[PDB]
Amino acid sequence: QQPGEYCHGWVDAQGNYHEGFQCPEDFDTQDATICCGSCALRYCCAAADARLEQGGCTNDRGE
Repeated sequence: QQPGEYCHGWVDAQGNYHEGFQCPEDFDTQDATICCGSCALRYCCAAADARLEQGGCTNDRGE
């Protein structure tokens, strides 16, 4: 069973840092294995069409 994605920590458009987290989070549904959303608002979800390609985000420490 493949592990869920990780939402890396980021800073939002209001300048606030959000810590990263492994998907699904403890009180997420078990199918919420994808880091979804936008670079400024990342969250675990189950829908491939909502996946965030985090490698392209600029507002995190990642390559």
